Amino acid sequence: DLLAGGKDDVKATFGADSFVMMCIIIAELIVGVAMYIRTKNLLILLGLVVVIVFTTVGLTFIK
Amino acid sequence: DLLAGGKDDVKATFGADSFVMMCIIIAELIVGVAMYIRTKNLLILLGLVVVIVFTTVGLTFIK
Amino acid sequence: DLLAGGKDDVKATFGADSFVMMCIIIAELIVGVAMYIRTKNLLILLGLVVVIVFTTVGLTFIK
Amino acid sequence: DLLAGGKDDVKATFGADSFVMMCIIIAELIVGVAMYIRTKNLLILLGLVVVIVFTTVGLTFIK
Amino acid sequence: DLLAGGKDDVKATFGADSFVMMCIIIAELIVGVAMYIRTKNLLILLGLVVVIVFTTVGLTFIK
Amino acid sequence: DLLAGGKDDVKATFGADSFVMMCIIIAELIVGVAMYIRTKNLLILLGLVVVIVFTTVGLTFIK
Amino acid sequence: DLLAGGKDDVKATFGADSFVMMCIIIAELIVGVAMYIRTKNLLILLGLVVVIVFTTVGLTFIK
Amino acid sequence: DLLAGGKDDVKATFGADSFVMMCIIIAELIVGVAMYIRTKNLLILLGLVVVIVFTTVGLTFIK
Amino acid sequence: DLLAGGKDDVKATFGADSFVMMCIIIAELIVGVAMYIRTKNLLILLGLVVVIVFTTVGLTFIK
Amino acid sequence: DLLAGGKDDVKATFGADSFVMMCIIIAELIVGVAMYIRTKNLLILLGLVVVIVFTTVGLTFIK
Amino acid sequence: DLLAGGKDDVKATFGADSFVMMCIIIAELIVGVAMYIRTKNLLILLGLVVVIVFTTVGLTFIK
Amino acid sequence: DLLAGGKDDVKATFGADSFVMMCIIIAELIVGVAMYIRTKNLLILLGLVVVIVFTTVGLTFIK
Amino acid sequence: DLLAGGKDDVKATFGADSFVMMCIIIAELIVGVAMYIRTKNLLILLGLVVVIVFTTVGLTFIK
Amino acid sequence: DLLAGGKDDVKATFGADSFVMMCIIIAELIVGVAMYIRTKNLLILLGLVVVIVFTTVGLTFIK
Amino acid sequence: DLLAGGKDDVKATFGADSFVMMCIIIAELIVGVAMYIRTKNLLILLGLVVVIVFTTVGLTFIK
Amino acid sequence: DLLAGGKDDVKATFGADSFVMMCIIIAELIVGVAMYIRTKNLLILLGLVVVIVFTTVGLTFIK
Amino acid sequence: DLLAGGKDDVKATFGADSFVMMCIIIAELIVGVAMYIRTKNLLILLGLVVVIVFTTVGLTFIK
Amino acid sequence: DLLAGGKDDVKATFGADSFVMMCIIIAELIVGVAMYIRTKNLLILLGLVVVIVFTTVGLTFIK
Amino acid sequence: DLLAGGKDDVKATFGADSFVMMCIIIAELIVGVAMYIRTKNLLILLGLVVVIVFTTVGLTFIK
Ligand SMILES: CCCCCCCCCCCCCCCC(=O)OC[C@H](COP(=O)(O)OC[C@@H](O)CO)OC(=O)CCCCCCCCCCCCCCC
Ligand SMILES: CCCCCCCCCCCCCCCC(=O)OC[C@H](COP(=O)(O)OC[C@@H](O)CO)OC(=O)CCCCCCCCCCCCCCC
Ligand SMILES: CCCCCCCCCCCCCCCC(=O)OC[C@H](COP(=O)(O)OC[C@@H](O)CO)OC(=O)CCCCCCCCCCCCCCC
Ligand SMILES: CCCCCCCCCCCCCCCC(=O)OC[C@H](COP(=O)(O)OC[C@@H](O)CO)OC(=O)CCCCCCCCCCCCCCC
Ligand SMILES: CCCCCCCCCCCCCCCC(=O)OC[C@H](COP(=O)(O)OC[C@@H](O)CO)OC(=O)CCCCCCCCCCCCCCC
Ligand SMILES: CCCCCCCCCCCCCCCC(=O)OC[C@H](COP(=O)(O)OC[C@@H](O)CO)OC(=O)CCCCCCCCCCCCCCC
Ligand SMILES: CCCCCCCCCCCCCCCC(=O)OC[C@H](COP(=O)(O)OC[C@@H](O)CO)OC(=O)CCCCCCCCCCCCCCC
Ligand SMILES: CCCCCCCCCCCCCCCC(=O)OC[C@H](COP(=O)(O)OC[C@@H](O)CO)OC(=O)CCCCCCCCCCCCCCC
Ligand SMILES: CCCCCCCCCCCCCCCC(=O)OC[C@H](COP(=O)(O)OC[C@@H](O)CO)OC(=O)CCCCCCCCCCCCCCC
Ligand SMILES: CCCCCCCCCCCCCCCC(=O)OC[C@H](COP(=O)(O)OC[C@@H](O)CO)OC(=O)CCCCCCCCCCCCCCC
Ligand SMILES: CCCCCCCCCCCCCCCC(=O)OC[C@H](COP(=O)(O)OC[C@@H](O)CO)OC(=O)CCCCCCCCCCCCCCC
Ligand SMILES: CCCCCCCCCCCCCCCC(=O)OC[C@H](COP(=O)(O)OC[C@@H](O)CO)OC(=O)CCCCCCCCCCCCCCC
Ligand SMILES: CCCCCCCCCCCCCCCC(=O)OC[C@H](COP(=O)(O)OC[C@@H](O)CO)OC(=O)CCCCCCCCCCCCCCC
Repeated sequence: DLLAGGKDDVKATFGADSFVMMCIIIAELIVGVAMYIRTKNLLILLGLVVVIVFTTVGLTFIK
Repeated sequence: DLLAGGKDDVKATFGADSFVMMCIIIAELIVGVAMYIRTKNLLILLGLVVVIVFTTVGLTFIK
Repeated sequence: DLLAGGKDDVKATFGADSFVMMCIIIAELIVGVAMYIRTKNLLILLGLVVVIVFTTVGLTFIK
Repeated sequence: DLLAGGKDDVKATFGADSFVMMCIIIAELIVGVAMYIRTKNLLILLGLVVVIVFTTVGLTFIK
Repeated sequence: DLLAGGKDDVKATFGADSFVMMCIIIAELIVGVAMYIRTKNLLILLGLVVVIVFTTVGLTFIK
Repeated sequence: DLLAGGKDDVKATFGADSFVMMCIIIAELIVGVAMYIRTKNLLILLGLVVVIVFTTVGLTFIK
Repeated sequence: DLLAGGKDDVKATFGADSFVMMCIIIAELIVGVAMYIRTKNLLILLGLVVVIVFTTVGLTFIK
Repeated sequence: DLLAGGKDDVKATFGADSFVMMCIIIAELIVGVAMYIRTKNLLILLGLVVVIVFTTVGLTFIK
Repeated sequence: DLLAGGKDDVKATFGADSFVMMCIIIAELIVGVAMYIRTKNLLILLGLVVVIVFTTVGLTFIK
Repeated sequence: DLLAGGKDDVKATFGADSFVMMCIIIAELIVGVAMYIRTKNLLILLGLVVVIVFTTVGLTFIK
Repeated sequence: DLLAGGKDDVKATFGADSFVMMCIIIAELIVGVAMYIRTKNLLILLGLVVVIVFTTVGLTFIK
Repeated sequence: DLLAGGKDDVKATFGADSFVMMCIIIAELIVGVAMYIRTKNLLILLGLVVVIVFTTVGLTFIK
Repeated sequence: DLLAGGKDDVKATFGADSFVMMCIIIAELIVGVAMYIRTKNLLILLGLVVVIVFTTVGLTFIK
Repeated sequence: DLLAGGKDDVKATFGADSFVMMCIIIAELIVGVAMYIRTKNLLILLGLVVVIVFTTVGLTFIK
Repeated sequence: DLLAGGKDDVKATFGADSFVMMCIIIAELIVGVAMYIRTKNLLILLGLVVVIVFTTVGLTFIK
Repeated sequence: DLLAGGKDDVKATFGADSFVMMCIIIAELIVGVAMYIRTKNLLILLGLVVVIVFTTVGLTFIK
Repeated sequence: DLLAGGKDDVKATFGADSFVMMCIIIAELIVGVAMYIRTKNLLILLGLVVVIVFTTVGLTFIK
Repeated sequence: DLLAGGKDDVKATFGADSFVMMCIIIAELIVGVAMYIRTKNLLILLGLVVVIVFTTVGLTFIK
Repeated sequence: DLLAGGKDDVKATFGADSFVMMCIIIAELIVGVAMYIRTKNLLILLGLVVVIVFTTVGLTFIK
């Protein structure tokens, strides 16, 4: 059988609605605008979108 | 014959559905996004994929 | 003649299908991914392959 | 003349095919992989080769 | 039967609400900010989170 | 029951209004401006903000 | 209660009218003109303004 | 004579049709397209060709 | 006269057609392609050639 | 006069054509290529040359 | 007068052309190359020179 | 009651105006300039300030 | 009272007109020009000025 | 009084007419022309002038 | 007095008629024509003149 | 007199017609063409000429 | 008077025409060309000149 | 009065013109050039000058 | 009263002008230069100064 195996709730800690998933997404926003202002090209504002989908489709592979 | 040879269930502890295999994959996600935001190039988001397959095809060599 | 010479089954303990050969290979996997995530270069995932062959071709020299 | 001089079979005990020569070579393998995993440089896997030849060409000097 | 087996209250000493669990968590905070200021990268502020969960899910394995 | 468990006032020593919390925040200011002047990019002045919130929301997890 | 808690006058040492706040502002001026002369663009002369306000509104968060 | 000399099948492990020769060629493809898209010049798509021939004419020097 | 002087066959172990000379050349190939893909400049593929000649003209100095 | 003075043949043991002079030169070759592959700069392949001359002109000072 | 005073030939035993002066110089050579190969910096090959002169100018102080 | 308790004048020996407090502050100056010249960054000249205040506010906790 | 307290003349040794204060200032000059020539930017020639004032206003805090 | 205080002639060693002041000025000339030829802009030939005055007005602060 | 002060002949080595002053002037000629041919504007041929006078009037400041 | 002084033939090893002088010149050729092709400017093909003369006029200073 | 004072001929060993002064100058040549080829800038070929004069004017200070 | 007080000639042994003062200065030269060649920056050749003056002005403090 | 109390002249033996105070200061010089040459940083040459003052101000506390 499995040991240490536990709980999982660790998943709920890092999961969909979380504190860490909430700060990791807000940093993408705030330094996304930063690296935009210093440059002014737009692929970087789109760089926020790839974090939205990545975390979303990423978290479903945890199970 | 073999000694110490045991159980194996140690395999079930580190195996496919596990606690340690669940945290080792979630760290790839969370520091994958990190090293992405500080840079914004995409091979690193793909760095999560190589952990998916590596652990998958790796665990089958244990036997 | 030989003394102490025994059994060998000690070979079966450390041999091909074993408990110690099973844990020594699983550590290569789990710290292989570790040193990968902290860096993200791939020669290290290949570092698992050299343990596969080394133990394999190594054990045949015991005899 | 010689005294205590004996048998030799002591040579057969520590000689080519032996129990002690079998364990002294298997330790080189198992701690060779160890010090490899903790580091990942390859001269150490080659450290097994120098034990192969050393014991081989060493035992022939006993006579 | 068991000897020395006691009390446990030792568990209550090192357990959830404790003095030692209170200082071991506050050191993570104060040297977390330290190693942040000297560097200014953020995975380290997240290093406090992994101590929160580790002690939490760790203490439940004592029993 | 608990032992060593004490006082807490240790919390009041490292808590919200404190001497150590007062110096750890003032160092962020003074080396924040330093690493700004030597570079002149602004995410670093914002590096003071993340220490404000981190200590604030951090101290509430002590209990 | 609080320990070590002291004096504060440490605040008066690093505070509004101070020696260190006087040198940290004068360095912004002298290397501000430097990086201006070697380049001749003006956002950098404005880089002195952001140090004026930052220290000003920063020091009020110490309390 | 030769010692340790073995098998070779190690050659078959890293040889023409292999697992490692299969992944080392597929990485050239996937990061070849990457460094192409970020730039859009074509010598890099040709960079896949030089890996085809190099491994091919390289493996024949092993013997 | 000479002592310990032996055999040589140690030379045949590390000599022209060998196991160790076979692996030391195959590593040049596999990490040669690696450091090529991560960069894509060609002097490194030529780095395999200098190992071919070096071992070749090197082994003849052993005698 | 001299005592213990002997033979010399010890010189023939460590001298020009020897077993130890044969292994000490072959290690320079095999770890020379090693530290080359991990780096790929060439002063190290030249590091074999300085062992050739050093042992050569060194042994003549023994007398 | 002097007693025990002897012979000297002890000087001839440890003197210029000797057995012990011959082995003490040959060890400098063989472990000089050793500590060179493991490192590859050259002050150590020069470490043989300082033994040449030291023994030479040292032995003349015996009288 | 207290024993050994003494005098204090030991405090006057290590106190505000002292010989040891005079040398411990002058070393900060002289190796402060040293580590500055070898580098030329200025947080280190400020390293003298933190010794001024530390000893000052430190000595008042002795009582 | 104070012990060990002495003389001070140690102050006169490291003080304003001294031998050590004379060499510590002359090194700033000679390696100031060095790091200038290898680069040719001028903030470094100004690096001599900050040593002039630092030692000057530093020595007055000794008392 | 002062100790170690000496001579000064150290000043005459590094002073106006000296050997080190003669080589430190001649290097400015020879690498001044170098960095000129590789570029061909003239502020760098003027870089020799700032070494003339700097050493001149610098040496007078030694006293 | 002065130490290390020597000879000067170092001046004669880098002086008016020298080997290094002869090569530093000939490089100005040969890369002067180069950067001319690739462009064909004439201020660059005049760039040789400024090296003639600079070294000439430069060398007289050595004394 | 001189010690260790030897032979010279070390000079003949690194001298005019040599193995090392033959490889050090051939590397200039092969990486000279390399850095030419990746760029296509010609001062670099001339970079081979400066190695011809440098080794030539350099070797004559050995004596 | 002086003791140990000897001979000097140690000076003749390391002096003007010597074996060690002959190898220390030839290394400057061979790694001078090396660091030139890998870069192709010329101040480094001039790096041989500063070893010529340094040893020359250095050896005269031994007396 | 004084005992053991002797001679001094020990001073003449380690003094100005000596054997040990002659070797301690020649090592500065030979490893000065070494650490120069491996790097090629010049403050290190100047490192010989600071040994000249240090021993000179140092020996005068012995009395 | 006092016994054993003597002479003092023991003070004159270890005092200001002495044999032991003369050798203890000369060792600081000779191993000061040693640890300098092996490193080449200058706080260590200053390590001689702290022995000058320490013995000086130390000896006055004997009385
Ligand atoms: C788990 C699945 C992982 C799959 C990840 C796929 C990555 C493959 C890389 C493709 C080529 C790399 C292009 C380099 C990047 C490149 O050349 O552009 C560079 C661009 C940012 O520009 P830079 O500031 O780096 O400056 C470079 C510019 O000069 C070039 O325009 O990258 C971005 O961050 C913009 C993103 C927009 C592009 C959106 C693409 C769609 C992405 C979707 C994948 C979502 C992941 C979900 C997974 C959970
Ligand atoms: C057990 C089997 C082990 C086989 C492992 C194969 C490794 C061979 C190495 C090939 C060349 C190395 C390239 C260096 C890496 C390199 O140059 O890219 C660098 C890139 C990350 O970029 P960095 O942040 O390091 O910055 C470098 C950039 O400037 C270059 O674009 O590496 C990644 O992590 C991205 C991965 C995408 C590439 C996917 C390749 C497909 C992999 C599949 C293997 C799965 C393993 C399964 C095993 C269980
Ligand atoms: C019993 C037989 C023993 C033979 C062992 C052969 C070892 C000879 C060493 C060759 C050169 C050393 C290279 C240094 C290593 C080096 O430079 O790369 C370094 C690399 C890991 O990279 P690091 O994290 O150390 O960082 C260094 C990087 O910056 C360099 O890319 O080493 C690995 O672990 C990757 C392995 C892939 C390479 C595969 C080679 C094929 C191996 C096959 C041998 C199997 C053994 C079977 C025996 C049972
Ligand atoms: C009891 C269960 C134990 C399971 C523990 C799982 C550990 C497996 C290791 C995975 C890969 C290692 C990554 C190296 C670390 C690495 O590469 O990053 C390095 C990073 C800190 O950065 P450094 O200052 O070390 O500098 C390195 C940087 O340059 C790299 O960005 O590590 C941290 O402390 C940040 C943590 C954020 C990452 C969060 C991951 C989620 C963790 C959850 C596990 C909670 C434990 C609960 C147990 C009670
Ligand atoms: C405590 C509160 C902290 C809040 C800090 C806010 C920072 C958020 C960053 C915004 C975008 C980053 C822009 C990058 C910077 C950027 O792209 O410009 C770059 C510019 C200097 O130019 P560089 O020499 O770096 O060269 C880049 C140029 O090519 C671009 O023009 O930055 C400056 O130092 C000029 C400052 C003028 C801009 C004034 C903005 C107003 C600031 C007010 C905040 C005062 C702080 C008070 C706190 C006490
Ligand atoms: C074992 C045999 C080894 C021989 C290897 C030969 C290498 C000699 C180097 C020649 C000059 C170097 C050019 C620098 C490279 C250079 O300047 O181009 C640069 C180019 C990639 O461009 P980058 O992204 O580096 O950007 C630079 C650009 O601005 C220049 O266009 O290199 C490539 O990867 C493209 C390859 C196409 C060129 C194909 C050539 C044919 C190759 C055939 C050899 C096959 C090897 C088989 C061996 C098994
Ligand atoms: C036993 C005999 C030993 C002789 C060895 C000779 C070494 C002398 C060094 C010459 C200058 C050093 C150049 C630095 C290297 C340098 O600057 O290039 C650097 C280059 C690799 O480039 P990296 O990745 O290091 O990046 C640097 C690049 O930006 C420069 O293009 O080195 C290589 O591995 C390519 C090799 C092609 C060059 C082939 C030369 C011919 C070699 C033949 C010798 C065979 C040895 C046989 C002995 C058994
Ligand atoms: C018995 C006589 C002893 C004389 C020995 C002479 C040693 C004097 C040291 C000179 C300067 C030291 C240079 C540091 C070394 C240095 O800076 O290079 C470093 C280089 C290896 O590079 P590393 O891997 O250490 O990395 C450093 C690199 O970044 C620098 O390129 O050293 C080598 O092993 C290459 C050897 C080629 C150089 C050949 C020189 C000719 C030698 C001939 C002497 C033969 C001895 C015969 C005696 C029997
Ligand atoms: C002890 C007193 C110290 C006072 C030092 C004063 C330094 C203050 C810095 C002012 C602005 C910095 C300009 C950056 C430098 C800059 O932007 O120019 C850059 C220029 C060299 O050009 P680069 O090769 O660095 O390339 C940058 C170019 O693209 C810009 O044209 O600097 C020089 O070396 C030329 C010097 C001519 C300028 C002469 C100025 C007068 C100097 C007089 C001071 C004598 C010192 C005597 C003290 C003993
Ligand atoms: C020791 C005394 C040092 C004094 C040095 C004086 C430098 C002051 C700089 C003046 C303005 C800079 C002009 C930038 C340069 C500039 O704008 O022109 C640029 C020009 C070369 O053109 P480029 O290839 O750089 O392309 C830029 C073109 O598009 C502009 O036409 O510079 C040259 O090398 C030509 C020199 C002819 C000009 C001769 C002037 C007379 C010089 C005499 C000084 C002799 C020194 C003797 C000292 C020993
Ligand atoms: C032992 C004697 C040592 C004397 C060495 C003399 C070096 C003095 C440096 C002069 C100015 C430096 C120019 C920087 C170099 C520079 O600006 O050009 C750069 C050029 C190569 O161009 P890069 O690829 O570095 O790119 C820079 C380009 O954009 C500039 O065109 O250098 C070369 O390798 C070409 C060599 C042709 C020039 C030939 C000159 C004649 C040389 C003769 C000396 C022979 C030595 C014999 C000694 C044994
Ligand atoms: C015993 C007397 C000691 C006096 C030594 C004098 C050293 C003073 C340092 C001056 C400024 C330092 C410059 C840094 C060096 C620097 O910035 O250039 C760097 C240059 C080599 O370039 P790197 O490869 O380090 O790369 C840096 C480049 O990007 C800069 O061009 O240094 C050299 O080895 C070239 C030497 C030519 C320069 C010749 C100068 C004349 C020297 C004469 C002294 C002979 C000594 C005889 C004593 C026996
Ligand atoms: C008895 C009197 C003792 C007084 C000693 C004075 C020491 C005070 C230290 C000043 C600042 C330390 C600088 C660190 C050193 C530093 O930052 O430079 C580092 C430099 C060598 O460079 P490294 O190889 O250590 O690499 C570091 C480099 O990256 C920095 O350029 O040190 C040297 O050996 C060069 C010496 C030239 C400088 C000459 C200064 C004048 C000295 C005169 C004193 C003579 C002593 C006579 C006494 C008998």
